[PDB]
Amino acid sequence: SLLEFGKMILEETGKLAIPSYSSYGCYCGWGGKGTPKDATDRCCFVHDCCYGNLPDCNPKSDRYKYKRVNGAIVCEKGTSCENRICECDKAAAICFRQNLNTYSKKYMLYPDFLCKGELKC
Ligand SMILES: O=C(O)Cc1ccccc1Nc1c(Cl)cccc1Cl
Repeated sequence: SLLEFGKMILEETGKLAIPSYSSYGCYCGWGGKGTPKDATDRCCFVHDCCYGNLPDCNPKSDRYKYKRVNGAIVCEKGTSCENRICECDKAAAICFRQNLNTYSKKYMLYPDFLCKGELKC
């Protein structure tokens, strides 16, 4: 659930989901359209796509359980949705951590009209 994802984000990046990644680029936080502005934005695009593979699940609200083995993220067994949701978020966190070096504040609160074009998952 959104509640777990943000905590995962924070642990991973030292940054707070809101407002650091809640309105970043064209896909972080609301997704929809356009060309991902950068690596961080790309993580969100993939992440939206990931959630997209689970039409019959509820990513924002279904809670899952996970643990850290030394500093690794390990999703604990739950319902199938729960397991695939977790794998989706885990990927996004690692991705964020992997591009923190190019995170740019000029993409915070990015305006909608500056996101043109569809991109397929
Ligand atoms: O992919 C992301 O960076 C995050 C993301 C994607 C889809 C929907 C919500 C969020 N984030 C989000 C979070 Cl992480 C907390 C509170 C409110 C919102 Cl809208």
